[PDB]
Amino acid sequence: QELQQIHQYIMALREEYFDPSIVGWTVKYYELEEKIVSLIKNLLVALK
Repeated sequence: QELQQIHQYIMALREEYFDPSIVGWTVKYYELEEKIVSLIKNLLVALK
């Protein structure tokens, strides 16, 4: 469960203190981050 909190914290920083040139370019990065977070969470679930 803590992985989602960490992922949300990381994603929010991209906009909290920065103003990226175009917003649409951030969402692709967020999707890739979600891919990786899903991988890690899948491993964690499989352990049990």
